[PDB]
Amino acid sequence: HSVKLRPLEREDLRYVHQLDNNASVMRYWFEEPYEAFVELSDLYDKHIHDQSERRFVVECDGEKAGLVELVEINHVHRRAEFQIIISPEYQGKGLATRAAKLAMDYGFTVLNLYKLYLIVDKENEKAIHIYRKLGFSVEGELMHEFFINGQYRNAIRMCIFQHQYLAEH
Amino acid sequence: HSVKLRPLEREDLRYVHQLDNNASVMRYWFEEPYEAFVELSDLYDKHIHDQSERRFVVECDGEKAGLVELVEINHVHRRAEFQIIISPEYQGKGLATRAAKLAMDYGFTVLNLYKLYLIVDKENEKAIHIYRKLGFSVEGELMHEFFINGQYRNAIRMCIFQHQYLAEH
Amino acid sequence: HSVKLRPLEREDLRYVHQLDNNASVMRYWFEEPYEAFVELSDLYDKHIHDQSERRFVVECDGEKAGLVELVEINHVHRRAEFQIIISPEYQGKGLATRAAKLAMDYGFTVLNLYKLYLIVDKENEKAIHIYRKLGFSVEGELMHEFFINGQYRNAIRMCIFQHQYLAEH
Amino acid sequence: HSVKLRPLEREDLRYVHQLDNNASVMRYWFEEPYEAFVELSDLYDKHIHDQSERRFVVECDGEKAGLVELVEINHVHRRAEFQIIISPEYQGKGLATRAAKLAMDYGFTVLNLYKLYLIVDKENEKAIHIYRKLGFSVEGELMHEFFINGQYRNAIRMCIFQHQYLAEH
Amino acid sequence: HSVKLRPLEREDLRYVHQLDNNASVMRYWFEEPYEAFVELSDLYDKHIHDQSERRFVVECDGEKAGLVELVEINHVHRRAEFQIIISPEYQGKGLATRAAKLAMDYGFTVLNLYKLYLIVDKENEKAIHIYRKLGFSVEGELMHEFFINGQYRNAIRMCIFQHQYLAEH
Amino acid sequence: HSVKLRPLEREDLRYVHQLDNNASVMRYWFEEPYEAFVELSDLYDKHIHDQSERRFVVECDGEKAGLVELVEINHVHRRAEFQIIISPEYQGKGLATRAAKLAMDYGFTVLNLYKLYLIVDKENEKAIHIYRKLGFSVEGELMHEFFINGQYRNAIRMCIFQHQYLAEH
Amino acid sequence: HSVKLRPLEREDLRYVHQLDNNASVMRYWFEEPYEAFVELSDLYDKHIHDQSERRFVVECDGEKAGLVELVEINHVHRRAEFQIIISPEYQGKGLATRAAKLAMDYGFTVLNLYKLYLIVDKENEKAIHIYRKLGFSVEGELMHEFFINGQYRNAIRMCIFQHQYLAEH
Amino acid sequence: HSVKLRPLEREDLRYVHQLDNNASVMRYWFEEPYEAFVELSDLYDKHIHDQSERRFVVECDGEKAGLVELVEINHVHRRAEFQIIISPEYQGKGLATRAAKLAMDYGFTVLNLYKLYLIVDKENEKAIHIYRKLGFSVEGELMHEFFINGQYRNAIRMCIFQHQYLAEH
Amino acid sequence: HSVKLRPLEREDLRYVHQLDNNASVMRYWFEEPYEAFVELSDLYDKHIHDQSERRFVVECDGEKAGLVELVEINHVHRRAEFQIIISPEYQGKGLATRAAKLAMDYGFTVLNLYKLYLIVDKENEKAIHIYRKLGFSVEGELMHEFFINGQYRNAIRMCIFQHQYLAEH
Amino acid sequence: HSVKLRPLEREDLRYVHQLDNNASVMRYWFEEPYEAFVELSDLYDKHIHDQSERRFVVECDGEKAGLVELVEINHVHRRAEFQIIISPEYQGKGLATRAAKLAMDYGFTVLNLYKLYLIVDKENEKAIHIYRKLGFSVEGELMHEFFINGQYRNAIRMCIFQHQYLAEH
Amino acid sequence: HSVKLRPLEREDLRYVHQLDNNASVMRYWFEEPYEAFVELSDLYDKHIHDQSERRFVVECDGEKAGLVELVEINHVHRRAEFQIIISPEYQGKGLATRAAKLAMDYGFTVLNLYKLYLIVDKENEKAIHIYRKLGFSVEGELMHEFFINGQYRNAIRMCIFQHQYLAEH
Amino acid sequence: HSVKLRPLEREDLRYVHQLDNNASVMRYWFEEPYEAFVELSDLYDKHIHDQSERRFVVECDGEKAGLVELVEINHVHRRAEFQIIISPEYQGKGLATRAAKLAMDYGFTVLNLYKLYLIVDKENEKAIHIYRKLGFSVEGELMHEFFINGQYRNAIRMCIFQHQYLAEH
Ligand SMILES: [Cl-]
Ligand SMILES: [Cl-]
Ligand SMILES: [Cl-]
Ligand SMILES: [Cl-]
Ligand SMILES: [Cl-]
Ligand SMILES: [Cl-]
Ligand SMILES: [Cl-]
Ligand SMILES: [Cl-]
Ligand SMILES: [Cl-]
Ligand SMILES: [Cl-]
Ligand SMILES: [Cl-]
Ligand SMILES: [Cl-]
Ligand SMILES: [Cl-]
Ligand SMILES: [Cl-]
Ligand SMILES: [Cl-]
Ligand SMILES: [Cl-]
Ligand SMILES: [Cl-]
Ligand SMILES: [Cl-]
Ligand SMILES: [Cl-]
Ligand SMILES: [Cl-]
Repeated sequence: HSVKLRPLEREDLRYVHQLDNNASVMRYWFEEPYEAFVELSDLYDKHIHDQSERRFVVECDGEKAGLVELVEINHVHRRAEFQIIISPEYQGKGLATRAAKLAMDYGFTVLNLYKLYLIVDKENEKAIHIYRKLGFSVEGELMHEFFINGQYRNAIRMCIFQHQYLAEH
Repeated sequence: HSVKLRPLEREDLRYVHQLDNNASVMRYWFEEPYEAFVELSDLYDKHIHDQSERRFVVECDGEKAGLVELVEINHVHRRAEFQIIISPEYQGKGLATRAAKLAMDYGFTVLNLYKLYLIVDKENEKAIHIYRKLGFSVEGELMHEFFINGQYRNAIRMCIFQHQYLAEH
Repeated sequence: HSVKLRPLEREDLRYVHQLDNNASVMRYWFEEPYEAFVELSDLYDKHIHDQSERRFVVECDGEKAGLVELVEINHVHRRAEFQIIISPEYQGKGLATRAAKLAMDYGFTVLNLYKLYLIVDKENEKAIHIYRKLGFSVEGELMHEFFINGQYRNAIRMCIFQHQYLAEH
Repeated sequence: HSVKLRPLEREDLRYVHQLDNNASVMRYWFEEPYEAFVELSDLYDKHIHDQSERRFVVECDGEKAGLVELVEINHVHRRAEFQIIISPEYQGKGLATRAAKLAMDYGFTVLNLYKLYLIVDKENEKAIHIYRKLGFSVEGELMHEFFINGQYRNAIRMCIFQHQYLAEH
Repeated sequence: HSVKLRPLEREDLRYVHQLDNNASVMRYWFEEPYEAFVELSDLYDKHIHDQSERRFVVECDGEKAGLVELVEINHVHRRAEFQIIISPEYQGKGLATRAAKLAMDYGFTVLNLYKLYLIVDKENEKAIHIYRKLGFSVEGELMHEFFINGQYRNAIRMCIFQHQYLAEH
Repeated sequence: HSVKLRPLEREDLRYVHQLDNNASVMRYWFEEPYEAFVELSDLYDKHIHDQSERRFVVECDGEKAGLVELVEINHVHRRAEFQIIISPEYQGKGLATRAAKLAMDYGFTVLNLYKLYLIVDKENEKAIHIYRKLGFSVEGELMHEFFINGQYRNAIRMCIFQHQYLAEH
Repeated sequence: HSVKLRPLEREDLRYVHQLDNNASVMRYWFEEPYEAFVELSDLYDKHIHDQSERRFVVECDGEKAGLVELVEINHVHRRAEFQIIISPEYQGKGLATRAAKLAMDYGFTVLNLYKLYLIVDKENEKAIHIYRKLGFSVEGELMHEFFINGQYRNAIRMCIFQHQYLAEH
Repeated sequence: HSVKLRPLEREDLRYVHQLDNNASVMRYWFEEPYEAFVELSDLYDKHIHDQSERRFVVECDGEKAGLVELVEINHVHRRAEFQIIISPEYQGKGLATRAAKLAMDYGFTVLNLYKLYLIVDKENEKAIHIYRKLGFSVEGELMHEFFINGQYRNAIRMCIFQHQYLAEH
Repeated sequence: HSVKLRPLEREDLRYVHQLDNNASVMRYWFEEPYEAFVELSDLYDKHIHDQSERRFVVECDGEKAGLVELVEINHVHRRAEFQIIISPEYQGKGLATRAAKLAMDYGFTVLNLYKLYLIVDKENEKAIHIYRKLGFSVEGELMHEFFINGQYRNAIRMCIFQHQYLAEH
Repeated sequence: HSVKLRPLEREDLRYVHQLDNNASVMRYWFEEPYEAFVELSDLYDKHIHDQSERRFVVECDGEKAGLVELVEINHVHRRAEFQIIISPEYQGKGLATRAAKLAMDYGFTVLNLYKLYLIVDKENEKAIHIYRKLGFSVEGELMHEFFINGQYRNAIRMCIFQHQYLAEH
Repeated sequence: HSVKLRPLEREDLRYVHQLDNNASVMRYWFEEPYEAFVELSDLYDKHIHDQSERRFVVECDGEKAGLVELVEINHVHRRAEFQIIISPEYQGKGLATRAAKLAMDYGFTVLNLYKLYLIVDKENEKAIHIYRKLGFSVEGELMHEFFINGQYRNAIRMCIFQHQYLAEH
Repeated sequence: HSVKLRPLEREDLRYVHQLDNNASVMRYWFEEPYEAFVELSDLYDKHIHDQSERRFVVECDGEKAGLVELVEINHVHRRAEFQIIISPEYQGKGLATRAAKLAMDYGFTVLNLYKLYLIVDKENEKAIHIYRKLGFSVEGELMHEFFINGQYRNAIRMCIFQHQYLAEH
């Protein structure tokens, strides 16, 4: 089974729009979930050539299976935020791990970043396990940082550095 | 039977345009009923990214059945106006109740609002009954607030708070 | 047989363009008759959202049969000019009366106007009869107000008030 | 004492803005009285090259004393509406008569119009007297055509033709 | 002592910007108080020719003393929201009453509205007294409708109709 | 056999472009013959709403057969220039006479012009005969006014007045 | 005494605007006399780089004394219309003759035109005398071609050719 | 001694531009320090009406003394980032504490936020002391999050909630 | 066999783009050969209405066979540069001579030019022979005026005047 | 087997987008690899008419096989950077040599450049061999000039002059 | 006495506009002499960044004394047209020679051109003498190439090459 | 004596424009030296927010003394080109060394670059000495890379890395 990344194209936006939790990976584009398709396409258009982001479609055996991205890319501090979403049926099969490692390879071996970081719900044990196996380490807790489904939730920030990634491939 | 909300898309505007009493839920867009289709589409375009509104199509067993929305969203005072219209054939079957509860869940569990309010004709006993069962309470009367079919009519304002909604699910 | 009004849509402009005396009901848009189709469509586009006018297609048994409109809508003085044109084959069958009554109902019961007025050729006995049966009363004569087919012609202004219309339904 | 007309210039708009009843002669520009200065200047800008209007400042012994204008100029029917406003202190001294005759001379001897018409309050005996001495004849009554200071008022339409004006100088 | 209204001009915006509680009368323009001067001027520019609002400066003995306005003007339902702010030093001297009566006279005798309404804090006994003496009647309570200085507050809606105003001058 | 005029539509420009001597009737649009199709369409677009011209297609038994037009329409002096071109195969059959009379009827009975004039080559005896039978009279000679096919040519101006046309139908 | 031409500059438009009969030499710019200053400046701006016209100020002993121009410049037919206006006080002193000869020299020796023509009132004997002395010959009469001060007037067209001008200097 | 906040005005940008460490509080506007004045003014212009930020000048005895702001305002999660910079001479005198408390009061009592957070260098003991006295608590460490003066530095995130702030005034 | 010219249309640009030596006749549009199709179409669009050029397709028995044009048209000096390119298969058959004579006829009999000139490689004996038979005479040599295929080349300028062309047909 | 160059057309961008190492030859357009298709098309559009670049598709037996280009074209110093990419399957067959020689011929025999230069990885022995056989000579080493696949790499600059190329064909 | 060149600045255009024969050195900008100042400034603005021209003011002892320029700069063929105009009072004193040598030095030593050429009237013996002393050689005669002051005139083209200029300094 | 850098402001462009060899440090903006002031200001405007460049004025004892800059900033490869120009009178006094060290400190300690490089004429021994004392090492020779004052010249590329700079301060 093959897994590859490709750039998120304007023609892929219907796919993105139909993903269940797509707002969670476009938090810096919009705050109100359930945006219209033309709202999403207009934001995409507004961000062409934006050096602070690179977004990718994850392909598995040639089918769209999710999205991975590096956002908030800061060239002075040489860091970015990593985010991923995988279609539910492709979950639990090792795809998130393989897609995440491709995006890490892009950030550290192609873009030459020093630090990658991510935010995950503190109760998402499965996700935290996957990120730890990839070399991410818990950095801190953001207390009541998100209001989700009627209550404030705690998030964990995790990070990894280029020297660690390169030393372990 | 399934009921779900989805964002009001630009391609759904022919549906909206053919609904009988569509002007009643677009009172802040236009005042003269019987707007043209291109008038409606131009207003939609002008309101992309407007943080004061979120409008949804109500789907029932995968067919368009009405519209529900939160308008006049005020982030400081944490409130919004709820409005709904259901195609006549889908009336009396419990759809308005189910659609309204989804929109309430969006306002209180997703957008984190404190207060939702609505306006209803004082003579619409069926509507008032449905809103009371959902937890709305009568707030006040707006006397001769609308000129409808040749005479001034009285409206009632109804409201519900987040603490009540969350305490009762 | 059904008669209904619907908004004049941009896609209805070919119909309007082919009506024989269409210039007579678009006197405030253009003065030189025999405008091109793109001249008419550009004017329509320029008047989207114009609160001074509402134009409708008249449908009879689901076929386009004419146009009725309220123009020069003045919100302070609460008045408008009524104008109608019916395709020739639909004339003499009671359609103008039924379409006019729908437009009157729109002006007085929906838009809340105080006064509707119209202008008619003094020699158009058939039209004057129809307007009088609808409750319009002769207001005055405009002497040599139009140059039509080679000679100046006299017009009559007719009017009706909301109180009269509402008192007689 | 000299009386002359000159074109209404953009630099004369502060004068126009401070005239007490300026809205009454700009009824086709705006309906809500008490427009802002930049509202008035933007409308002026929007009407440069508008062939339907010509507006003039009335000068008396070289001082701005009022406004006279020909609006709703229709080239097919060869007619226009005459309107005048004179600063209160310049009233009762024969200025309105002299300014009106200059504007009539412009309409009939320069623009080659066939008919000039005006609207006056039915209770304004002084104005009606002045217009009759200039050759205007009462054409008809517009019943409850204006809401002014809390009640509907009746207006009279008056008219004069080119042949009469030219035959009497 | 004279009191008069005049239109709010673009050159009056520095005055408006320095008024302490100016956000309370521009709630439909912006939500975050402490807007910049160029934010306020850009909003003013965007609302030139907006038929839904008329804003005035209140002058007392020829000095700027506050603002009064009619907003949310709805021509179909013939209603508007009245709002006023008076500079603190001009308070308690009868200016608010005199300015309010001028704005009421504008709404009912000039714009021909049917209903004027306002919102006032339930604890503002002085304001409620002034509005009652002008003929406003309490319409209803809006419960926890505003978050002000750290707590939700209750507001009262008050209204008056044209027939009452005209019958009492 | 029927002959009618209709407005020159944007979709008729391929027809106009393929007419042999089309430049001769568009002398005020362009001087260099053999303009490109997009040059012609751009000029058409630039002249929408131009009150100085009205151009028509001549139809004969429902087929495009030529062009007739009134250009340089001057509303003060109440005059226009008449120009016609007929496809060669439709020449000599009375079509030019019938089309010209329709355009004359438009200028004198619809637009209310006082004077129509035209320019014709002095050697075009056939054309001059047709214009004289329609009531045009020779006005003057324009000496060496056009350079055509390698030599200067003389033109004749011809004119007719509204009183003559109306007196003879 | 010196006489020279210079280009009509944007800063000379106040001068042009105050000339009594300036509309007579700007007939192809506007038809309604008494245009506003900003109407005139906007037309000037719209005609920058227009190859069909060249307009000049006439200077006499270094003071602005009138305007001379070549309009309707046609490069194919190598002709233009000459027009002149001289401030009244500079009339009768030989200035028109000297200014006209400079403009003729520009048309025939600089622009390389073949023919210059002008239009003059048939009753303007003084003007016709001046043009004949410059070599212009009467070409024809335009009957009732202008409506001026209440009656139709006859104009004469006059012309001169390059060969004549060059042969006589 | 008085301390007050006022909105950051476009005319205050020269002041902002000359502050030594101004880039540290405009990290979301630009990354390369030492931006030009017109770069800063263009960014300000681009952010008028941006609901995600409110920036203020700190005044002390009527003189500009620093900047305080709330950025990254998220209305769903009801949080913002607090940032402050004080001119060096105004440091150590209690101004930062007083200015910070005004900005906290704006965020919690005016904007109705739930959470405020800030980032501070881990070695800035003076700053951390001031924030702790205001009620901020250390939330977590961001490891090597900034490259400053040639080496990576560690930052601390600190936070406070509305309930705590309101309970302690 | 027929040969005719027609205007170069926007829809003919694919043909122009595929001609081998098309850059040689568009030297004033671009200098770097091998322009893209959209580069060529954008230049065409930029030159609509350019009075300095007229470009034609050469048709032979109704098939596109080359291009002929008059560029650098100067109306004062009454001259233009002639350029031609013929598809290779249509070479040696007399087409260039026939196409050139049509373009000469356009320049001298239609546009009324005084002088036509062209530039040809000094070593192109076949071309020089064709131009001499058409009446062109060698005017001068431009030494090392073009760098073509790795070396500087000499060009000859050739010219013909209108009097010669007209005297010989 | 034929090899030819043709201009890179807008319709060839899907081909360019799917080439594996396309970023390496568009380094002056964008830095972040994996640009979207609309990012690439927008950059292409922005560079139409850019005299600093000429890009070509390499065709082999009529199929797209790679890209060759001259970028950073400096007309004063008469130099450009040469870059090539060949689809992997077309590698090792002599295509790069043949395509490179066509591009060299374009730079030296068509554009008249003095110097061509290129950059190649120091470890790419195959490429360096091909460039040396074409006449390129090593100019210098750029130490750690590119970060590629996780480590800094050394590049070699190579150059050739027009005199050498022309002397050897 | 010093002579220097400096770039022609937008603020130098009043100087250029008042030079007697300025049109002769701006022949590719406009054809009709006596352009207005705003015509000249608009053309200047349109040519900012135009790589085909470089225009300079000639300074003598710090005073503007003329203009020198290189136009029609062709980077492929490495040539340009040299043109100069010197204020009349600065003529005959060696300034043209010194200014021309500076412009030659710019073309050959700075821009790296291969060939400079100029056009001069055949009867201007003084100019031809100056150009020959600078190394220009007569290239050819352009017969009746300019119409100047009423007759066609002959021009001479002169040229010089970089190798000659560099070999003689 | 103080030396400091500050951003190059739009108001500093007159200074830049008058520096003798300013083109040498703006080689990527324009190629033809002697650009006009408005050419330079337009380029500055076009590059606001350009992340590839940072340009500074060098101040010495509070007076403008030169320019230093980092251009071609590449965030992936973490490199930039350093360029400096010092007013001639400030040369030989140690200013270039002090200004260069400030710019190096900006590139390595603020922007976090890995490599800085520069180009210098091979014959500029003074410059090479200064750069070597700052830690730059010769990287390679660019042979005949610039045409300066009539001959091709050789340049040297020099470079320094962040680790070296940080290890030596
Ligand atoms: Cl961990
Ligand atoms: Cl919670
Ligand atoms: Cl209740
Ligand atoms: Cl009622
Ligand atoms: Cl009646
Ligand atoms: Cl009549
Ligand atoms: Cl009467
Ligand atoms: Cl009450
Ligand atoms: Cl006759
Ligand atoms: Cl002839
Ligand atoms: Cl005569
Ligand atoms: Cl008459
Ligand atoms: Cl703590
Ligand atoms: Cl020969
Ligand atoms: Cl050679
Ligand atoms: Cl080598
Ligand atoms: Cl490495
Ligand atoms: Cl010689
Ligand atoms: Cl070294
Ligand atoms: Cl050399």
